Amino acid sequence: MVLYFIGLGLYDERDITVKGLEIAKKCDYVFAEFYTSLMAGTTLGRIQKLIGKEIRVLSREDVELNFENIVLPLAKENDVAFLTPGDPLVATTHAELRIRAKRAGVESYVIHAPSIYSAVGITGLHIYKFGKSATVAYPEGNWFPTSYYDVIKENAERGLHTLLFLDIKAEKRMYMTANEAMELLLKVEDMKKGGVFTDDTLVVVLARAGSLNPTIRAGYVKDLIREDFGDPPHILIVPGKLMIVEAEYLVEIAGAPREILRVNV
Amino acid sequence: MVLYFIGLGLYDERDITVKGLEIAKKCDYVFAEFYTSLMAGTTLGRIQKLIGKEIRVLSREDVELNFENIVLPLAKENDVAFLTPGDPLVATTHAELRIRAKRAGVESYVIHAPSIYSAVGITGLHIYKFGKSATVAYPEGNWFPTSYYDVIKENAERGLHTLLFLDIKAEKRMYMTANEAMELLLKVEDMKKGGVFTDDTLVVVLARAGSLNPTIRAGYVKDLIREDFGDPPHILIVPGKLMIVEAEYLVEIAGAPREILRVNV
Ligand SMILES: Nc1ncnc2c1ncn2[C@@H]1O[C@H](CSCC[C@H](N)C(=O)O)[C@@H](O)[C@H]1O
Repeated sequence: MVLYFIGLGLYDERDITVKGLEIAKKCDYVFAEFYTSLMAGTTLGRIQKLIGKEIRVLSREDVELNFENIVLPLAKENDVAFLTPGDPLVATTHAELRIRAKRAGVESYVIHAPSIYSAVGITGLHIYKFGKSATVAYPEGNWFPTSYYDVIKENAERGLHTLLFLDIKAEKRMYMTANEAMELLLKVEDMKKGGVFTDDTLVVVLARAGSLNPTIRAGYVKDLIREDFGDPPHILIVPGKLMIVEAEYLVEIAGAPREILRVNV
Repeated sequence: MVLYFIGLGLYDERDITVKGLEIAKKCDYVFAEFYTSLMAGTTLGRIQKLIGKEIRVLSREDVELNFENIVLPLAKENDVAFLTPGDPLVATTHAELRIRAKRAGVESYVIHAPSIYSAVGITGLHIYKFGKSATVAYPEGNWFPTSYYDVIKENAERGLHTLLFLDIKAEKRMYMTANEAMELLLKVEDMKKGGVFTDDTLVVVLARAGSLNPTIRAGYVKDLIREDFGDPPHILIVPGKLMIVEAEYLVEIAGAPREILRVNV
C-alpha cells in the first residue's frame, strides 16, 4: 500500500534510473501521464516492454480532477507507480498530489530522473547563474500570456540567465518550438518596448536533451529564429551576463558567433 | 574515438540511468571522479560491481589538469566512460572538458542523471521560483566567504527561493550539516545586519535526496538549528514568498508550523 512517483527521464525509456525501473517492475499497478512533457525518443509500448507492465495513461483532467478517485484507491491495497516524463516534480504541479496521498493515508515516495532543469548544464552556461524561470505559453484565442517577458527582464537586470520552458498541448499534439517562442517574445517586445528581447538578443536553444545527439545552438534571434533545430521538445534560454568560459563553450560546442568571446566587463 | 560523460545521480549506485549503465558496460575503460561531489549512499565497490567493469578513480588534479593525459589518449582509440556524481556538466569545470575532447579530436556524449538542482522539487517549492543559487563554504584560516548571504538577500528581495549547496571535504568524505550552515548564516547576519537570515527565518532542509527515505523538514531557524536531520548530504533552502500550495506541502510533508499558511501572495 504505497505510491511511487517515478520520473522516466528526458528522451527515451532508458532515461529512467535503475532505481526507478526496478521499483516499477515490482508494482501491482502502473499509471502514467504524458501531458507535462514530450519524450521524443520512445513510445508507450517501449516503456511498457521495459517495465514489463501494462501502463494506464491518465489525462490532465484524470489527474488534476480525479487522482484521488483513480489512483489513490488502488494504492491503499497495492503498490502503485505513477510515471511522468523527466522528473515528476519539476515544472509540474504533481507535488500537490503528495498531499492528496498523505490525506488519503497513503505513503508516497519519489524516484527522481534526469530533468531538463539540470540538463541545461550541457549548454555550458553556469547552472547556479540561472535566475527565476518561466514558461512561454501559447496564446488562446484573445488570451495572450506575457508574464514570462517580465521574468527575463528581472533576471537580465541582475545578469542572470533565464530558462524558458516552452508550452505543450499534448491532447492537441502541440509542441512549441524555439522558433515559435522567439516569435511570441518579439511580439511581446513590440508591445512592452522594454528592450528585453530583440533581433540582436543572444539566445541559446537546446532540443531533445537526453538523446545522444541533441541540438545545441547559440546566436542572435535574427539568425536563429528561422533555423531548424529538429523535432521537439525544445527549450529556450536567454543568457544574462556571459563569463568567458561560458562564451568559449557556446562558441566551441554550440557554434555561437566568435564575437561573443569578447565579453563586456 | 568516443568519450561518454555519464552521471551517477543523487545518492546510491542505482541512481544512474539505464542508458548510462548500459553504455558504461560497453566501454573499454571506465573512469570516475569523486572530488566535485560524493555518492553518500554507496561505495566505489558497489558501483563497480553494478557495472561489472573495473573503475579507475581520478583525483581533482588528474582531471582538472591532466584529463587530456589520462582519459583522452584512451578515448582516441577506445570507448571510454567518465562517471561523475549527479548530472554531468552541472559542475562548472566539466564543461571545459568537452572542449578539450573536441580539441583532441575525440567525440563526446553526455548521459544525464538526476541532480540536486531538479531534485529539490521534492521540497514542494515551485522550481520556477528558485533564483540564483550558491554554496555555503567552511570558513578557513583568513578566508571567510559570505557571498552566499548576498545571493539570499537578492533572491528574497524578489520573492524567490534560494538553493544553498553545503560544503564538503570531498577527499575526506566530510559533509557540512544543515545545522552548521545555519550557524554560519547567523554569523554572517551579525556582520551584515541586513536582516536576511535570523532566528525567525523560515528554512527548508532536504537530507539524502535520492534515497527512498530522505528527510524533508521546514521551520524557523530557531527551532531547526539544533534538530537532527539524519546522515548527509544536507541541502539548505531559504524560501522567498510562498503560494498556498507550497506552504501546504511544507506543513503536510515537511512538518512546517501552521503559521506559514498565512502566505503573502
Ligand atoms: N528532453 C528535453 N529537451 C528539450 N526540452 C525539453 C526536454 N524535456 C522537456 N523539455 C521542455 O520542457 C517542457 C516540459 S516541462 C516539465 C519537464 C519535466 N518535469 C522535467 O523534469 O524535464 C517541454 O514543453 C519542453 O519545452
